[PDB]
Amino acid sequence: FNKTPKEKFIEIIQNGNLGALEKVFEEFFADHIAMVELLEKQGLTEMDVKNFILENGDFIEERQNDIYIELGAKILGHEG
Amino acid sequence: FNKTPKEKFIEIIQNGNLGALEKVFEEFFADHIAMVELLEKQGLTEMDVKNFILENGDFIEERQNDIYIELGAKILGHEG
Repeated sequence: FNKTPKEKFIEIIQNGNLGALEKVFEEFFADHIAMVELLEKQGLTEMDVKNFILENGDFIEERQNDIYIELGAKILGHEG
Repeated sequence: FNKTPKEKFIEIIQNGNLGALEKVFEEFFADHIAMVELLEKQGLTEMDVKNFILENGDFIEERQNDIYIELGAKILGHEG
């Protein structure tokens, strides 16, 4: 209302209990790690990742909001 | 000392100021998003990602600690 999806996600993180946050971050990080391994196995690098970001700013901004929403809902619901 | 890297990262998130957290999460999420796009462009899917996780548990646990450390140091230092 008086907050962006970003601002609301941060507030959710700041006020989350340990169990809820650990469950959500563990799985998100596991995803991250797995994607790095799958990309390297493909011969793709961190540089290709950063350049994708630098060249697709509108795409990135849109998905960032969806991620703020998704992860916040998981935390407030105690999910994974 | 009396805390795991996981416990210390969570404490860091919980006590972080808005600017510090937003900067660190924005870039981490941007990375995430970019890696999803690069994997799909390769014809790799979310299912391949989850199965990687399920079959490489020791690898995942080790990297998760490194991520807890890395992101916490960025937040406590106000970095990106």
